[PDB]
Amino acid sequence: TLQQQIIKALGAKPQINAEEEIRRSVDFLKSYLQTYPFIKSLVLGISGGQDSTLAGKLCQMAINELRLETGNESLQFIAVRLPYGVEQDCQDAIAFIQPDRVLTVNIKGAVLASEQALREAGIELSDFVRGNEKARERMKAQYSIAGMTSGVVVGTDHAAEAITGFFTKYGDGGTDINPLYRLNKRQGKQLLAALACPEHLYKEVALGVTYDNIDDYLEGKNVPQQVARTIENWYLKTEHKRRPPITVFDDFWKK
Repeated sequence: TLQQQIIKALGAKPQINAEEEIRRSVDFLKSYLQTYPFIKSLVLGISGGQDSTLAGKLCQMAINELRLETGNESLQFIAVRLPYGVEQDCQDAIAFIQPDRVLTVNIKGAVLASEQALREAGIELSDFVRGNEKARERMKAQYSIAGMTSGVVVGTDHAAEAITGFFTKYGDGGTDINPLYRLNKRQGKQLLAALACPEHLYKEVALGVTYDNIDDYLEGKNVPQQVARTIENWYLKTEHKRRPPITVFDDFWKK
């Protein structure tokens, strides 16, 4: 069936062991850095939300352990705040993560400059498109930081996000390594609880579809048709976001 097909493609499980999933993610990160010693830092955008908070914590843990185990003092996790102009959640998240370094980059300036250039070309942007322009400017900022700190960009993509395709292509979807991929929303909360994360930091979507509906679907449970049909529509429509650029050899988009 289609639902069973999505589950397999995203690697989602009905239930997970928090401790085990924390470990899988941390060792994954550690193993990656050890395989490429020229990499010295992990860069992640901090928004104050559940996903980046969990990802941030896992990154700092990987760096902390590597330092102790290898004595390499130059490794560092860099948390980046990317406000649009102008935040207690961010502050609380940072306090919980305790990153080696925090950078704040205001993207408003760049976005307005891009729009002015477009305006002079005769194109006025809509709020919808502007939202994507922001996500992409944040992607540029993180890659520029990574470019100057021998780092890789860490993403927060996970099962409950990948299924709906609700992320900007080459925006927040533009990353190097995604330690959360396979987990649904509630399972993310589970890991945060096991890490003793402040509660208010992790405790819907659209068209009357809630994360619970999405997670239930991802966990292999039965959900109302109207819900399951909407979820499956989003999936099929956003397949191009989960794949490399289309070439004459692809067929997933045919018919």
